[PDB]
Formats: sequence, structure tokens, C-alpha cells
Amino acid sequence: YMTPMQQKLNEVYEAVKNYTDKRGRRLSAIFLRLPSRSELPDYYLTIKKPMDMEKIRSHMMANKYQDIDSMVEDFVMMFNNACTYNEPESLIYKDALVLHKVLLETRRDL
Ligand SMILES: Nc1nnc(-c2ccccc2O)cc1N1CC[NH2+]CC1
Repeated sequence: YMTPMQQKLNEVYEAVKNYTDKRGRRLSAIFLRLPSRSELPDYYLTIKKPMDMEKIRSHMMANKYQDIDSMVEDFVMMFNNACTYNEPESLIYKDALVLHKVLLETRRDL
């Protein structure tokens, strides 16, 4: 069984994962797993602390987050990373902005 804190962390995680735009697209999809270092080596020269949602979920399911802010900080790092690597005109950049706002609104509601 999972702790109440794990259940709250999961509610925040699922809110980001499952958010859909007006067309029904989950903006989380590209963030679930980073490209490999072999695939995209220059990402890892620009981004000093890589993060994706696979990492966050396994940490949460390993009962390692002591509170909600610790998870939020990892999401914020991931979205900051996406917006550092990609240009502001790009779709991934814009998706990261929206999901960062979704994250904060979810934390406020909970
Ligand atoms: N351009 C990209 N930027 N960022 C990510 C990315 C993925 C997960 C977590 C954080 C991230 O920043 C992925 C990207 N692409 C995937 C598709 N193939 C081209 C590279």
C-alpha cells in the first residue's frame, strides 16, 4: 500500500501526465523519457542535470519524495531544461511552459 503522501504525489504526477489541450493531446508525451546520450549527445552538453518523467515516477513509487515541493522541483528542472535546449518558437518549449503552469496550479489546488 502507498502512503498518503505517495497518494498526494501521485495526484500531482497524474495531473501533469494526463493534462490534455483542447485537441485531446497529452502534452506530457515527449517528456516521459529523455533521448539517450548516444541519440542526442548535444542535449547533455547543454543540460547539466537531466530529468524526465520516468525518473520522477520511479522516485515517487520508491517512496523517496518526502514532500510535494521536492517533486515539483524536479518537474521544474525538467521543464527548465526543455526550455533551455529548445528555442522559444518550438512546440516542445511551448508544451513545457503550459505543463509548468499546470504543475503550479495543481500544487495550489492541493
Ligand atoms: N528536443 C527535445 N528536447 N527535450 C526533450 C526532453 C525529453 C524529456 C525530458 C526533457 C526534455 O527536455 C526531448 C527532445 N526531443 C525528443 C524527440 N527527438 C528530438 C529531441
